[PDB]
Amino acid sequence: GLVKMSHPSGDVEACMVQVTCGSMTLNGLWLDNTVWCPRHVMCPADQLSDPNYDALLISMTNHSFSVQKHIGAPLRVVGHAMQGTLLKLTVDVANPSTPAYTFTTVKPGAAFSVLACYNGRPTGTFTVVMRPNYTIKGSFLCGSAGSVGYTKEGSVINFCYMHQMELGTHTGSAFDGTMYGAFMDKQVHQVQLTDKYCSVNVVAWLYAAILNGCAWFVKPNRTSVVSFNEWALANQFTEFVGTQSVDMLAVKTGVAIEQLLYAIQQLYTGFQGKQILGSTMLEDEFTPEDVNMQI
Amino acid sequence: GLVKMSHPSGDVEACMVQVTCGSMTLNGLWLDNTVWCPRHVMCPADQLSDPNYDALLISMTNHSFSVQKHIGANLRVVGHAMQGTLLKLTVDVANPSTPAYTFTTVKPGAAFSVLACYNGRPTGTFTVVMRPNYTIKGSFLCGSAGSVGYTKEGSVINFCYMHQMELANGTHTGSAFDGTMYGAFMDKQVHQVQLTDKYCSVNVVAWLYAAILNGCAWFVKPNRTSVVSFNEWALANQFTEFVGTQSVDMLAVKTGVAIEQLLYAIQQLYTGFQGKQILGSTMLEDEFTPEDVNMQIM
Repeated sequence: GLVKMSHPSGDVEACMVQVTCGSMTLNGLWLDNTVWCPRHVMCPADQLSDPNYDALLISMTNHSFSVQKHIGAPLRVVGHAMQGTLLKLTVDVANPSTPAYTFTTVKPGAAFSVLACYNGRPTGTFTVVMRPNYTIKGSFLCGSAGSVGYTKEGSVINFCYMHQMELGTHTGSAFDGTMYGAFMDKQVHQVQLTDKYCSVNVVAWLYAAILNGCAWFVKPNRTSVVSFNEWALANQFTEFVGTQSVDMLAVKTGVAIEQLLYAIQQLYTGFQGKQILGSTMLEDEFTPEDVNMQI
Repeated sequence: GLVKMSHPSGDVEACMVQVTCGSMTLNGLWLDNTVWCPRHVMCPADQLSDPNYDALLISMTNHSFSVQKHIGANLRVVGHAMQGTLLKLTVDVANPSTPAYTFTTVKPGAAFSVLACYNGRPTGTFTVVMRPNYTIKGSFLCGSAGSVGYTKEGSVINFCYMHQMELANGTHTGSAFDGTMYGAFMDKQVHQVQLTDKYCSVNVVAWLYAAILNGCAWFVKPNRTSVVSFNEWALANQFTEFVGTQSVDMLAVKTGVAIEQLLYAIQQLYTGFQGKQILGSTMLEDEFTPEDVNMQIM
């Protein structure tokens, strides 16, 4: 069946620390001699509504930050810099459990695993998709700022997300410092763009339905990619872009992408009765790589 | 929002090994000086249709078993014993990363975390609920036999599942670490009838409670069905017996709606939502527990 699958979180658990500055504490990511954490740890919650982060960074010394590791084996800060919405702290011990890793920005529709932590303590893991409005729908209580999202290729962890703020709608930074969707890290109200169904994932989900013998929705009728995308612009679906993973499902089932593009337009009008792989709505948080891997 | 949430798996990853017996290999779990694995590792491929686990265990010398740790920091096997559907292997090195743990059997409706592995290498983690027919809806591929399921209370790992087999389309069963298969399924490649599934009543109650908290209470009526009367109704309408918990009680407190009211609602909603919806669904959800709702909607 189709389960929400995350990467095993051991490699990332061994990198979580608690970062403290003033009365603010949160989670941080310890890679080699660097500890990454959200920069709003420097902001007293009284002034979190409008901070001047550069003035905040001037007023700080390496003594303004403390870093603690709770899990596993149990840091002095000798450097501090700011990189967009992240603090980049330098510590005097290299994390002896740093995994091979990269930094890459994920795109809307793509899935990654999240290690929710509190006070440097990993508490749970789940998978989210980067929404078209550059938010994610996960579970983030008070104190999970600095929790980390990632994918894994071979032995290489791709760190792609550090949690920053709740707008059950959440957003955060890539490890280059830039916020997903350009949201500001200040507790002012800000308007998010409209969310959309991720069309390539709905299509992968329907292929999964077909591979499990649930194909009542397949008709001979087709709509072209060109025409679907023109329809998508008016109905809050993303632009459909085919990939090799999608092609593999079309080959295995013998059902063409265009047949599913047409069925989406009908199923969006409403499921009739009637159910698909358990649910009464379209599912867009399983990727073609998900479906290929699991089925 | 309500999301499927697993425990961090690091503690359990550090315990996974690969166990080999002749031609066959699967995952094992390494705690102190013991390695647990499914006993069908002793049975050759062609002979699995029906094996005799005493004839197989007799033919076993200690070098019949080979154990490898691939993750982080080779283990010599010095004793072997069978317990239920599991093998209990003794090795001469104690796992220096053994966590505090227990061996508790889970009941239907309860949720736990699975660490899927292949040839001793973790590949993925997810969470399932034990179904009332003692199966689980997971994702296991070839080489995942011996993957381990667990909950975590504090820093204690409660190991509750070791994967044994695939039944019908994507339905799985395994054993508790006392050796007993969930639902008395048998570790032989023979057709096996599984009982019909049911809705997990206490989890449906949890989800209705999650509805009330997030604005959605159109189903709450003054009417009330008692537990004991719901359980007789459940016996005829594919629902499990309801058993309250302190967890459910805390939901009843912060919503002001009584368990019995939601038990009535379930009796009504079961026949149909009547062109209404609850959390954008038109079917009952029974895969979030009271504990799930409590910790995620606090």
